[PDB]
Amino acid sequence: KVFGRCELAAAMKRHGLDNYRGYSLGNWVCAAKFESNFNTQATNRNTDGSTDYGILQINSRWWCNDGRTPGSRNLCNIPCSALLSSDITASVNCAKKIVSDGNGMNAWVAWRNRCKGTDVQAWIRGCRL
Repeated sequence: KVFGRCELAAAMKRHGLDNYRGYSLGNWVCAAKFESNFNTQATNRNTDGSTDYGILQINSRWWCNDGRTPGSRNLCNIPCSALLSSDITASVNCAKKIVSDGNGMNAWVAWRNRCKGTDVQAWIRGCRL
């Protein structure tokens, strides 16, 4: 499923991400934008041979099990394929574990390089939340 900007903002707000650990909603919407262009089905292979999955490109090196990433963990305790559902619940749950892991949203290189230090609240502008 490909979300609208405000459609994703509102689902992410419903699921508790607005200001989770101090990261306003616009941060999460900006991350989704540059990770997956709002597409729950997005997949991309990393150089180390892990793969990233879903709306927030959550990676199989640490967070989920894809059955093919040697020397990896599954700290979110889920199949990576669960991150590709039109229901964003598992993505959201697993991102709350990720963003509490000590590096915050810096865990997402794309947030660090694309969203960090920008006017991220522009990503929820005009949205009914």
